[PDB]
Amino acid sequence: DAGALPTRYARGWHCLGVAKDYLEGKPHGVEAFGTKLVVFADSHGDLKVLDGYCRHMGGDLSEGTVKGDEVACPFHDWRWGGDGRCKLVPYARRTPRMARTRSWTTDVRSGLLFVWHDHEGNPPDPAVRIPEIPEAASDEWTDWRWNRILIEGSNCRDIIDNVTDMAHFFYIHFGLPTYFKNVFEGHIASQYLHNVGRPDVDDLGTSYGEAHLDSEASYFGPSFMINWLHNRYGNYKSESILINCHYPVTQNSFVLQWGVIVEKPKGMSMTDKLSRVFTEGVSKGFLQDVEIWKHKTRIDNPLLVEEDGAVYQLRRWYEQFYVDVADIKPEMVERFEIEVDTKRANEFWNAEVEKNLKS
Amino acid sequence: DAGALPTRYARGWHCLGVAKDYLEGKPHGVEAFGTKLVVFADSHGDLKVLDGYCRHMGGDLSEGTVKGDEVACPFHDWRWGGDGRCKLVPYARRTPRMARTRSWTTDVRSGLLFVWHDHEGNPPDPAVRIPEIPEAASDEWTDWRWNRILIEGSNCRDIIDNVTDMAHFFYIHFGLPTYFKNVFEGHIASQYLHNVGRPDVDDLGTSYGEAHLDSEASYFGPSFMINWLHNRYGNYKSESILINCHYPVTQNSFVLQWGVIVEKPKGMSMTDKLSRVFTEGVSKGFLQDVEIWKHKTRIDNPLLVEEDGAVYQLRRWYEQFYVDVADIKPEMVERFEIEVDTKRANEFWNAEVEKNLKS
Amino acid sequence: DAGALPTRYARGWHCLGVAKDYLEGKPHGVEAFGTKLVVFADSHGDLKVLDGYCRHMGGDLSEGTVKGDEVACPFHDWRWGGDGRCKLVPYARRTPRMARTRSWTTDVRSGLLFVWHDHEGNPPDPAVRIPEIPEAASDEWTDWRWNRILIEGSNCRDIIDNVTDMAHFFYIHFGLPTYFKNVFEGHIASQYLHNVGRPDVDDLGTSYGEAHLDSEASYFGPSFMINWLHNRYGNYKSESILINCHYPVTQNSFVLQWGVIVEKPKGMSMTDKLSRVFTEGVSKGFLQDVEIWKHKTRIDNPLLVEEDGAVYQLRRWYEQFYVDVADIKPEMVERFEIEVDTKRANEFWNAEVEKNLKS
Ligand code: FES
Ligand code: FES
Ligand code: FES
Ligand SMILES: [Fe+2]
Ligand SMILES: [Fe+2]
Ligand SMILES: [Fe+2]
Ligand code: NA
Ligand code: NA
Ligand code: NA
Repeated sequence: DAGALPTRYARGWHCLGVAKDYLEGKPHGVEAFGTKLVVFADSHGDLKVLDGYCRHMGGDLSEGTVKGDEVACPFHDWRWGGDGRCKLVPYARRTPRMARTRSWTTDVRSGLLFVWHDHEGNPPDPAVRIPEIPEAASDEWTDWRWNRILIEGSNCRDIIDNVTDMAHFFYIHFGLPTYFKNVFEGHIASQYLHNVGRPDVDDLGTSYGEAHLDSEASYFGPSFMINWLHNRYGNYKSESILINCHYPVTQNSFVLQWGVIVEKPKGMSMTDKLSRVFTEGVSKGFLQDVEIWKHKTRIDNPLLVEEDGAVYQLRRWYEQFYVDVADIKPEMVERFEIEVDTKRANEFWNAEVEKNLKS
Repeated sequence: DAGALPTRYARGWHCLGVAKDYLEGKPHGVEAFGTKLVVFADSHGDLKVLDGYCRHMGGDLSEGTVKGDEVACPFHDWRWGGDGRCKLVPYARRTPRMARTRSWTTDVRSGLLFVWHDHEGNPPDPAVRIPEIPEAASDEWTDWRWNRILIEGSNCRDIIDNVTDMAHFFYIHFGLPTYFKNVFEGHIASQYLHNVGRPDVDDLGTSYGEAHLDSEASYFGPSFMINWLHNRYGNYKSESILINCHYPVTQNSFVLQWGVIVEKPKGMSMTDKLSRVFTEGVSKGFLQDVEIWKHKTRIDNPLLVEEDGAVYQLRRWYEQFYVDVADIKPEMVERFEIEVDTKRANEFWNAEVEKNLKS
Repeated sequence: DAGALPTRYARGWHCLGVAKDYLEGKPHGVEAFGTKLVVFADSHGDLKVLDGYCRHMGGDLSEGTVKGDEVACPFHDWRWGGDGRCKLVPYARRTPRMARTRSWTTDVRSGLLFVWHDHEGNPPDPAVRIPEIPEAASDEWTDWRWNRILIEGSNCRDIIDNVTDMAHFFYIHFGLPTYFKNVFEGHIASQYLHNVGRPDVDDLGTSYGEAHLDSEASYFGPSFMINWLHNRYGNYKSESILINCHYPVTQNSFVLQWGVIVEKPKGMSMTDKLSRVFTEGVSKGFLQDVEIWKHKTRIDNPLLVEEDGAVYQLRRWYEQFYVDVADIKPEMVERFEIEVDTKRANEFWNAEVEKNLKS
């Protein structure tokens, strides 16, 4: 190899997408966690998730209908509540007593739908709830532009390695990482970055390329990352938020999603034109990661240099989600920090940048 | 789960389709029973089935030719009789002596081709021969309109559960089952039905919907069902026969077939126009089952109500085909009958029908 | 069955195609031997092969670039020499010391690229080097017209059985084998053939069909065959060379390739017109084998007649490549010859040829 497959899917919150796309006003089928899931909303507009296959004789609940607070199976119309309780068998003398299917705990946060997953079958620790993003509810920000792809032939765990790599900021995103720090603690892993645009990549000048980016990116649990993007072109500031999230479909396939909201420029003219530019731009930055992730294997026992930083400590952090809560080791979870020195690399890269535009 | 896969394919007769489609005058390839099969007719027009792969060096006999009473392998022209005997190697000094491949016992019944399958390798019990349908040879009836699909991702055993379910007649076929009885005995499982058209499903009236259907449906062995359809619209009677049959390709894929013949209306004008309407109509009734079967799992340990009827007894009946003939249990095979009470359901359903057209 | 899958890929030289197609001047991805391979040339134009996945964090080297004598990984630009040595990590203070990936020994012979494979991980025995074909470097011959297909659902070992079969020359290639001899010795298996065109296959005459073909075909190791084709139409001689070669992708899939060069006719008129006819013609002869190979299984325990010749001795020869060099048995490798008597078959076939054109 590199790498024996996980035997479970990770314990945590997984984002299924934009909440308003699961509300129309039918059930939705999602394949996830090696099964099929049914997603549907209440008569109160509250979102529920169940095993997708009817416990009676196997009808696909996602092919059925919402009737009041229950999804009705397409086959014989039995009625399943968001808590999994069989509420009614319409034509029967006696609805089964205290029957239920598996229900999944759900959370709507920042206009996004999350489901909880735990192999051990325990409910969500309140301590690991996904944070609200205030700007998702601001009329001063755009609303989620959201994308999703299916990646086959790898495990979702392959993509989290990005948290820890300073050097790809140059080769993949075409900037110069001038500051690089990782923090792991509890259920959160973070990356803090200062990045400068490269002069040799067509937005130079001189005196007219020169974006500076300050980035904080955090994983809140195993699968969901918020990235706060503050960049500048001199004195022109722009603010954005990129969501990088995934959920496993299989141990060899997963859905990768990304969303972007931007602080609307005031403005102007509508000003939608310029927000599309800001959005498509963060989107293209994400898509440069996808190109790599799409054509790469995971390396279980990597050849590492000092500049790799905290690769092992990050993999140790991520293990916590795959062990029973009772088996979590201090060192998975205790505060770890590392600043990666980017000064030699930056002098090498500036030399290569210089070398390139001397032509 | 629901359900550990069978380790054998069922012992019995399996229909391969309309006999006249296997007669033209070449061999035919069929994948079935986890292998490849070759089908071909005699110089007497008698139909034979063999393992499809030549015992010499593996040529695909279905890619070859019929020469007299033998199929000639495309590779080196060896000649295989319908009983599996190597009859000739044309260029050789000495044809192998008492060499053979596996041959499959065949039956042409009602213009349909059947092959026999038994894991134990024993020949067909005469007691289980598939019955003749006289109307398949009547010029007073239409001839087989026949359809076939490949279902991937399930086992063929999933579809036989339909024999025992009264309630889908309402939700799936949009009628009201007014009488419902099952009989299992020997190698045959039967369903007897009286069904009334629903007023809320656009053929009402009042006084102008109102079909009454009397249905007898029997499985003759594991895979082949004849359904006798007698319905009325007042005094206008119509007669039809639906064949529901399948054969396994793999333990996770099978071919589902259906054929319909109708009693031709006298007539009239040709009268082909009206026979097409009668045929397409039974066909669409079958296709409503297919929609369910296409998007459903089998439930091995189902949540059952009283109205489910004889679900366990039917699964016990079907087991007989998967055990060695010597291991068949009395209770698989002894006469079992159940009438399912449809009176409460029918009052519930009439209320819902009433509720619907009050709008 | 027929046949338990090999547990290794064969020890020997495998042809990857025309060397000039791997030189342009980027790396190439090839799937082979159950992995992914990267192919690239030097700054000296010398061709190298490595494991395709970067040992750092798994980037696909075939998606990267050639920089001097090394392929640069697309992910972080590490630099890998044709011998597998990590030569530089560009941005790092310290390149890893004495780090390497797996490199594959390479050979350019007759304008074709070969890679060496050995489960035991030993280098190429000089004794088994693939011979030069002088005519591949002659301006009196055409240059490689080359074709490649992917065969899924079989093992590459299935096709080598052709070496030993006289009778397919009639049924598959439509000629009459008048002389047939096999020689196995060491790492080489050979077929010597005299073939006459069939009168009943539209190039008769009389006095105007009547090609005579003298053929020598040799496997040099497990996967690569040169076939020298000398045929005549009376006094008009033509010379060609067909390469039949393959490499395994998986134990159930492989790439089959074929190339043809012809002695250019002098000439004439350009004379390219006639060389295309000669080439397309050998190509179509090869393609008649492919039709069989595409629709056939391997038979592990075949029903054989005397006319089958040395089927077992050929399979025993081929075993050598699948055992450890230390475990090769005398009888795999010692000189074996057999002439197959084609006289009775030829009288049978002439009778059938006669029978056919009497119509
Ligand atoms: S299968 Fe769901 S109601 Fe019967
Ligand atoms: S493979 Fe069937 S005749 Fe040789
Ligand atoms: S993955 Fe190849 S250089 Fe890092
Ligand atoms: Fe990135
Ligand atoms: Fe039905
Ligand atoms: Fe051949
Ligand atoms: Na790093
Ligand atoms: Na029922
Ligand atoms: Na032979």
